[PDB]
Amino acid sequence: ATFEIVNRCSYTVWAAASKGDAALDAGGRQLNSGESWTINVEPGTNGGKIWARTDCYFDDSGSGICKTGDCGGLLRCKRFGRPPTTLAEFSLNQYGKDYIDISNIKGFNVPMNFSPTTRGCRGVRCAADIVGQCPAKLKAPGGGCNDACTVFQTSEYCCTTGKCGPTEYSRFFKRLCPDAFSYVLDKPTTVTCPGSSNYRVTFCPTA
Repeated sequence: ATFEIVNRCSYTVWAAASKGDAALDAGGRQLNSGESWTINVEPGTNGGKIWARTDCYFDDSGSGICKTGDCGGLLRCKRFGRPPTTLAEFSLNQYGKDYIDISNIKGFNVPMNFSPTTRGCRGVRCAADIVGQCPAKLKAPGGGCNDACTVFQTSEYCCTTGKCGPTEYSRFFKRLCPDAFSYVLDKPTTVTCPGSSNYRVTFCPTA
């Protein structure tokens, strides 16, 4: 499966691709406005995540800081980015099928469009201006909009035992972005796609 990552945002983003334990292809690249970054994700990839890191600085070695989505300080990510981050989550080749979705479970930082380039399935979009309408407590001082579990650390927001339900802060992400996951046990908006499909992740699709 080939993923094309496009930065349509006016500002520079540092795209990142990782499955938590290892990197996906390069695992991270600076994306100027309008730049497209093509990566090859190995088939059978389970639980891969693509997100955008904003306001990043890096030395020649590749170690630096990001205001949102920093993955241990490295340009090329080996683990998942730190909240808040809009997440494009995909599981490839799962019994002859592919599974994609966009998640606000870890907050929000950049509007995202996750669409398949090949025929078969529909794409997901979370392009609502969540940061502007972000509630006061969920506001991350370094940009973006945090989730509830990151801010408050309670069994209800975090769904530790998988018995939680919707809250104030989950319904906020749900009302702005209906097509994305607001919390762990949210009704699945995951789109099923033909196996071995190709995708495109776009930051700021509407603008």
